[PDB]
Amino acid sequence: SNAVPSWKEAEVQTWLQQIGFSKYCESFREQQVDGDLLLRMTEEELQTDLGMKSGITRKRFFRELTELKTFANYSTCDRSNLADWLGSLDPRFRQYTYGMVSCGLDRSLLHRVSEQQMLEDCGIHLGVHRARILTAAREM
Amino acid sequence: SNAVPSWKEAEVQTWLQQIGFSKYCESFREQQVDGDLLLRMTEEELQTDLGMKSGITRKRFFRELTELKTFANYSTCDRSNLADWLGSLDPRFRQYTYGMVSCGLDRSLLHRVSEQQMLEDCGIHLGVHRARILTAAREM
Amino acid sequence: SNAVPSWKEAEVQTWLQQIGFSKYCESFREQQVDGDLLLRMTEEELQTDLGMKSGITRKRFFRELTELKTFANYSTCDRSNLADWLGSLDPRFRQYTYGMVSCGLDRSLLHRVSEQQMLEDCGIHLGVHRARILTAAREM
Amino acid sequence: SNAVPSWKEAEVQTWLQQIGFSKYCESFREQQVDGDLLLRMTEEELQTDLGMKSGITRKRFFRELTELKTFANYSTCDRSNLADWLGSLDPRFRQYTYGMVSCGLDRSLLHRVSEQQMLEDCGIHLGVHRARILTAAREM
Amino acid sequence: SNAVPSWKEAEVQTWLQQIGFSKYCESFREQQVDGDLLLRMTEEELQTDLGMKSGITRKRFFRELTELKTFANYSTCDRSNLADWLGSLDPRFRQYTYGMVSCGLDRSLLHRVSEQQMLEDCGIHLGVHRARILTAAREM
Amino acid sequence: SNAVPSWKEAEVQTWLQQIGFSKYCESFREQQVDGDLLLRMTEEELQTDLGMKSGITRKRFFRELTELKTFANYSTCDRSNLADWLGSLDPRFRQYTYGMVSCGLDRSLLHRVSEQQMLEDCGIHLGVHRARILTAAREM
Amino acid sequence: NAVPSWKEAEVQTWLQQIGFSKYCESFREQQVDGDLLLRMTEEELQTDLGMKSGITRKRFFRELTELKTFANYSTCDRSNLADWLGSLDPRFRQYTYGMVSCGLDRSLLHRVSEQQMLEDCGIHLGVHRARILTAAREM
Amino acid sequence: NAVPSWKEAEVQTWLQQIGFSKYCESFREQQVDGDLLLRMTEEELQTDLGMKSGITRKRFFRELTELKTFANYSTCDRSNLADWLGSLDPRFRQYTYGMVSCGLDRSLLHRVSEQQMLEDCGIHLGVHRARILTAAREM
Repeated sequence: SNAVPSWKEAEVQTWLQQIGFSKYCESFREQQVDGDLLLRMTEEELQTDLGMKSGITRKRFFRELTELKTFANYSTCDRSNLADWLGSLDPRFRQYTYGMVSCGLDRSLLHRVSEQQMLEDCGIHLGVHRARILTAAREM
Repeated sequence: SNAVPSWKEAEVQTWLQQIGFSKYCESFREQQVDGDLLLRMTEEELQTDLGMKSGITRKRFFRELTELKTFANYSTCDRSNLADWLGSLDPRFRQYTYGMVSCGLDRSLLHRVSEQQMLEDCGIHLGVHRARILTAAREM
Repeated sequence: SNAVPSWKEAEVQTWLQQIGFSKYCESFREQQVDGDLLLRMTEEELQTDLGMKSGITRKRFFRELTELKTFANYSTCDRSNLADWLGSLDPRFRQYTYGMVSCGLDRSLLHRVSEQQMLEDCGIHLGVHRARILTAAREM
Repeated sequence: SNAVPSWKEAEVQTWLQQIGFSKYCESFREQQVDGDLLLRMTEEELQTDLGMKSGITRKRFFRELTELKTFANYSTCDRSNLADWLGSLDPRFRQYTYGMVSCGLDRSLLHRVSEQQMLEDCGIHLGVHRARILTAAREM
Repeated sequence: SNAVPSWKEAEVQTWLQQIGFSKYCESFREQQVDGDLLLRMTEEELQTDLGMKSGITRKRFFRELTELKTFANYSTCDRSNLADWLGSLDPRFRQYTYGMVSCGLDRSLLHRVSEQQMLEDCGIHLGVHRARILTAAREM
Repeated sequence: SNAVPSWKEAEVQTWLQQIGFSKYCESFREQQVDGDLLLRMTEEELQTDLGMKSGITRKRFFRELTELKTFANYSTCDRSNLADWLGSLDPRFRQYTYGMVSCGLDRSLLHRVSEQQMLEDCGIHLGVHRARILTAAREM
Repeated sequence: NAVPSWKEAEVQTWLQQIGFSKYCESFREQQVDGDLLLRMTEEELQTDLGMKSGITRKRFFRELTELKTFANYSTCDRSNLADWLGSLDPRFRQYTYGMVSCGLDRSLLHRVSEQQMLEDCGIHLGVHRARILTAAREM
Repeated sequence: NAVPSWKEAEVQTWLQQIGFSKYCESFREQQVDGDLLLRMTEEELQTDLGMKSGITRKRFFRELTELKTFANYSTCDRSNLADWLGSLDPRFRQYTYGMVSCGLDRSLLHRVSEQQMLEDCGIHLGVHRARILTAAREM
């Protein structure tokens, strides 16, 4: 299955095993992590609520989570095809699709987005990424 | 029933079971949570006063609470139909109805509201949402 | 009786019973809470000095206290009838009467009050409320 | 006797009995509180040094102390009759007499006093009160 | 004796007895407090090094120390008769003589002294006092 | 093999032995450190997650890691040959290749990079280095 | 009298001459000589030398300030910075070693900022910094 | 004499010649060589080498400043930055390794800011930063 936003708990459990994170399978089930929560996973939630203590292990997790976000199918929630707009700018920018869609952004609104909003609301932590997406949104 | 602002404890208890939160039923009853308190629920009250320690569980709770706020009937307290003004801007903006109505806002007053008031007093935490409501309130 | 500013401990004890807060009768008795102290009640005093640990219980209390402050008779201390001026502007504003009257405000002085003074001295915590009262004070 | 500035420890003990604060008599005795210290009392001293833990009890104490300060005899230390100048402006302003006389203010010097000085040096905590005293002092 | 700057431990021990502070005699003796240290006594030194925990007791101490500083003989260290310059402005300003003389000030230098220097270096904590001394220094 | 970006855990373990850090082999294996994590290693990760407590030992580690980063094989991930651009500017600058490539920079994008981005996102901690790279990017 | 040239023995003798024999061995185990004595900080007294009492520390700096004021700095003050400070005010001579230690001289005085005098030279009294600044600029 | 090229043996010998034999085993267990010795910070001495006393650390940096001042930097300073700093003021030669480590030379000095000398080169004295900056601009 590829529609990560529509994933239930079972689909997340399978993904943890294919990425070598069987250690955290039961934790993700007692917390009832589904696709929506997995795509919005934060550094604090991994450490405190899921028991992922090592910062290096967390960095491995976000490495795999970024890979999943990059090749996910967002058609069921991305009406303006925001994913392929980010992808046409740079392939690694497709990971930010669900973050921008969760706070109600689309192609029509990109020119009104500020860099702080991309940080606080969309979860775009890399400044170089914010700078290129911000600039590309202005030249439309 | 659908008029959440008018909900008594029984309606909150039924709603908690329909969303799979029976585990927290007695906590919501000992605290005597009704519709007004449920609509004004903060993250600290869930953690401290209702025993919902997991931040992931809280995010699931606010996921269900945001959907309830979005499709609730506010006729008994929103006389200026502020809900449909928010809804016509974006369906997900309807959740902020009770927050704005609780601090005495209506359509007549929207153009005089600042973003700090929307953050501190109305509870609109997403910056993109505050910016969009501000712009629409000014075009009148 | 209804003149809360003139209430002694007996009237406060009766009011707690009528709002279902008999559980906190004994606490309000050892602290000797009368009408003046009840009208100037703060959240910190409820938590620390009266033993109201739950923030949800405190929010219910201020819900009832706001109802009492809104429909109280302030004739014994409000010489300029500031209560009905606030009330005619918005029903929710009549609760702030005792706070403004305690620091010596009246209709004659309202136009000289700043928004910070309303927060620090009168206890108007909602920014939208301060903004509306300030504007109305200037239109006279 | 009413000349609080000239009070020794005996007169303070009598006053504590007249306001129902016999519980704190011995604390005021070992700390050797006289009239000068009573008129300059701060909340931190009540809490830490006199053992008055309850914030509600402290608010009751300052209620009695403010009435004592308002109707006190300042003949022995108020050389410019600053008390009757404050009182003629507003009866509630007479409480600030000793705080202003202790740092050497008089009628001659009032126009040179800033609002920051009234807070830090004179102990006028209410902002609305500081603003009214400033305005009246400059219009002389 | 009145020339406090020349006091050794014996004169300080006697002064503590005449003001009713015999309880702290031993502390002042083991710490070897003489006249110079007594005139430069700070609140931190009383609390930490001399065991004066009560803030009310410290306020009583500085009440007596201010009385001693006011009527002291500064002939042995005040070449410009700075004491009588302060005294002619206001009698209680004479207490600040040793503080200003210790940092090398005199009448010749008064006109370039700033309000921060009077606070940090001379120990004039009352703002109203600093404002009048500043004004007098510029009118020379 | 010199292509550190493609290194697996086995290649990292071999490198630790060649630099005399066999003591930390087990830590690097339980944390599953590969080439990508090794090139992005931070001082906080060494101390907290890998047990390298001594700051002097950590400084020795970064000495060896900087040597590895300087002469590494970037053919598998450096599409614009950014390493040889940095190297032609100064040999010590080649260490920053993976940091810039990890956030997707290339020769085409260098002129749009700010000094804050080189610090927060690329990991160029030396200010003199950031200043020289920024200047060279502008002269193109 | 050449405090900058003092070895540990001279510091031990001076501690006895000012009534601080109680702290003699502490200054000995820490190997305090003239250079360290002239650069003594309050944190070093409390933590490393065991002088817990802040009042005792104030007595120490009272005696140390007298020593700094009348010391002979000829062996390290080539521009006679001590007598420049002294002509401005006798008590300003104590700051000589602090200013000489960070490489200052008369040639450099007009280029010194007040923050440099606070952080680097150790002139903590603001009134003193203001007076030295004014005199350094009028040259 | 070439401190940048010193291995652990030379550091152990230097500690003995300065009377710091007490800390020989610490410098050996931490494997301190010439490069680490020249980049020694106060935090590393206190936490990692066990030098608890702040006075002992000040004595150490006193000797380390002597070593840094008279070291031979030919093996890493091709622009002879050491003798440029030294000719400006003898105490400035210690900053050679700190500046050479971040790739600076005479050609680059005029582009260095005062903040860079603090954060990157380790020139903690403000008066020193001000003097080097001014001299670097007159070239």
